[PDB]
Amino acid sequence: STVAVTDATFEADVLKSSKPVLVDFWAEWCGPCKQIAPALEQLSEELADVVTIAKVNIEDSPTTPSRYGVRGIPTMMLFRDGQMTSMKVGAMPKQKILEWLNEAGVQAALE
Repeated sequence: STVAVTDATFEADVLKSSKPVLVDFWAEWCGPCKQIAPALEQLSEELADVVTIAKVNIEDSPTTPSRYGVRGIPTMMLFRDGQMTSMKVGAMPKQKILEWLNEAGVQAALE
């Protein structure tokens, strides 16, 4: 299952994580956000012990999206050792997100 992260818990759940985190920015009023919501509960379990998948609600926790320049939702951002390394805007098939995390993982290993 996915980790629900707030402004108060973001630095402990995400920036101090010992693993890549996929942070998903959403709002209860966005439709695409509800379209990809099942896909990320599947990736949460498929990628357990490899990638944490976090959900941040931009209406309850405004500071974290402000700090990273979110302009639309869904916005998915990958974090690695406290730093934001990549992002994807808009709804996206489950397999495109895997391809993106595979290439994020390859690129991080070669730097």
